Amino acid sequence: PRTRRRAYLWCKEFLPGAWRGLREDEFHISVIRGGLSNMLFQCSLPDTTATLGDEPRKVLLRLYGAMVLESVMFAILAERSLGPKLYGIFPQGRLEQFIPSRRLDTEELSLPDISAEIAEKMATFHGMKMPFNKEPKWLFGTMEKYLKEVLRIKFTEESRIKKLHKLLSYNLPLELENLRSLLESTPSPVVFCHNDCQEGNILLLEGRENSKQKLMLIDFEYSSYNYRGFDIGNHFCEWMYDYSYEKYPFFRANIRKYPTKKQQLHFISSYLPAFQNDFENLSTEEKSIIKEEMLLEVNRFALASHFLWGLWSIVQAKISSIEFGYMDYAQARFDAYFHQKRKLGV
Amino acid sequence: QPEPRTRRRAYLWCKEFLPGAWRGLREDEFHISVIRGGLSNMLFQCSLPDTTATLGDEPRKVLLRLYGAIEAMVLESVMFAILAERSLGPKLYGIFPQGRLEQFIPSRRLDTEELSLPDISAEIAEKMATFHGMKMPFNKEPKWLFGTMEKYLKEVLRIKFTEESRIKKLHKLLSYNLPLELENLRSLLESTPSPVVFCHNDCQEGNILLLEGRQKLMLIDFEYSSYNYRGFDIGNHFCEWMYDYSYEKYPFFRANIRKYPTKKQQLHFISSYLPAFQNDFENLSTEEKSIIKEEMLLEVNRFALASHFLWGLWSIVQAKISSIEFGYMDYAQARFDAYFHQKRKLGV
Ligand SMILES: C[N+](C)(C)CCOP(=O)(O)O
Ligand SMILES: C[N+](C)(C)CCOP(=O)(O)O
Repeated sequence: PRTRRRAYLWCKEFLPGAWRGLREDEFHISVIRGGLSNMLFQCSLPDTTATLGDEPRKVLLRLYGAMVLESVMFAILAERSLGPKLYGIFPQGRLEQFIPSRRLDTEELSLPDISAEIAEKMATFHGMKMPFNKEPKWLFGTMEKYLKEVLRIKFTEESRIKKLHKLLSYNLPLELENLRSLLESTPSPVVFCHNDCQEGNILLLEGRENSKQKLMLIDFEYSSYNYRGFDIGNHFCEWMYDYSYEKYPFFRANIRKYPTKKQQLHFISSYLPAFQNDFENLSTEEKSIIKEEMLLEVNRFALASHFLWGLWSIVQAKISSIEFGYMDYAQARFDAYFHQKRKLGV
Repeated sequence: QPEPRTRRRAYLWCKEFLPGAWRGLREDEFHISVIRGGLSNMLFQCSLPDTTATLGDEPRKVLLRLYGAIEAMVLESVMFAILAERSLGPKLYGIFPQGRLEQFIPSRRLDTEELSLPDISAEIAEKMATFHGMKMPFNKEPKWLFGTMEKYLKEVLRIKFTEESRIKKLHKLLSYNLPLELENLRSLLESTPSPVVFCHNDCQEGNILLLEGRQKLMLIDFEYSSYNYRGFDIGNHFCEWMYDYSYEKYPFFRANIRKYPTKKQQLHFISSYLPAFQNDFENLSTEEKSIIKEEMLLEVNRFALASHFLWGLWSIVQAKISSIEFGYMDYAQARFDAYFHQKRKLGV
């Protein structure tokens, strides 16, 4: 809803039935709040217009923030029934199936059955073969890419000049190399990750609101081959952040909402059997050795989540159209980065 | 056989995208050779050494396809990916901006002469029919045909040649008044009914594999695919009976105008296409089946004119921007020769 009637034309030419030759004035489009990278819109036929065929009365329009890998990835997942159906695809975005559901709330990530299912969902997604680069260059390649931008950017507002200067006073480039030493010496398999498994990217499916099999993972924009440790660590960090806050800065950070060791162990107890066929056949002692090594792994890679999304947020404070306290969020990520580095002593 | 000194790019792509033995392969133990047939893209076969054994799942040989010169880069990739997921094409192993790594399928391309074999011809038709009935996440408006012709023409009227013999050849082609002849062509096709379906757009013998140890065939290379008039896909395929791209001396193609399918052979093709595209078909009355076939005969032979015009222009564009060894200017004259020839046969 912004005088961009490209959404109407996209729907008219890409969708079958009633959508073909649907008059401009009879087109219903509204924004869907939530995402911090991409725009999302609902497109619908008027309730009175109801045609016979396979075609949907309601679709989604997603526009990319600021290419091929996300396109091809969405198609493949659509083809495997692992995501929504794909209706249209263009360089600027896509038209996808609207799925009756809602996004999870932050507080729901901690619920045992939810947590268990996300774990299993993530385990099976990690076991997929994808036509992408198998080298784990995403993690530090991305952080170097943002860091270069961060070190270039300047502001005009005195409040923001001060916020950026505090952030840079951590000597971010050295800090990045300390992280690189820590992480490159932490064993964690490269698997297809995714890199953003957040409440807002997990759908509670209506009807299936009973039984495992309640959820769907969506939004594979940041996906790539990566260290598994990152994918789980990033998820754990997401217990601390709630993006539904209504007032500025449009998020809340709660460090004491990070999962306990017992909560992490319950998650990885569902991850492992689903990721490794012969896990449940190991002895209790060998299982616990694996579990303890994994807790060290993911909590170290958790630091890369703070560092990466902290850097991302600073960059977004320049280039993003979305209203969100990006600077305040970057600082929140780095607060958590140093706090957690402290407790680990590494 | 042996690729150009930058076999190195091929090596680096294989090493990075392919799992198992490929990860630990040295540049000195990398096997690769060029495959010569295509006129858009370049193609290579890459292999592990025979002495090298796999660490399980991974392919021992793959195909590297590199895009040629001629938004559509997205559609091309998504299309290959979707077909691989459906088992309507080779598996996708790697995708990157300049091309892809794909399953090497044990097989060979068809020869020009094989297109007329009744069994080969029937299957091509059944195959094309089932592709035509697919739903794809692309634009459903038939803008491809004339959008593409207006595109190649805009460039054709802009290009200028350094060499003198190719200055004469272009001048001759331009003296047909192509901007005006395109509007002639547009008018004729506008009043020709033809179902909009997902079209392959380049169904030649070189994009059809005869599968080893053999339902004998597989349609491949969906680069030009889009929503388009059904008549063009079939019309284009009929034109392909006349053209042989395996000639080994200049201009590296042979045109035989006498090899266009007869009405008998055209009828045999569409008699296989139809029952595979229309659920009702074989139940229909004899009278009604003839009407549909006879209307289809007119439909496809009018759209065959778009095949000659479209590829004639394409071939001129390729004469300034393509790096493949081919007589692009000679090819363009042959297609426009065939266009007026066909325009006469139709009395249009
Ligand atoms: C929220 N985040 C900073 C972890 C990821 C980017 O936002 P989104 O694209 O997942 O909304
Ligand atoms: C052969 N053609 C001229 C009809 C189309 C372009 O060549 P190719 O891309 O199918 O090899």
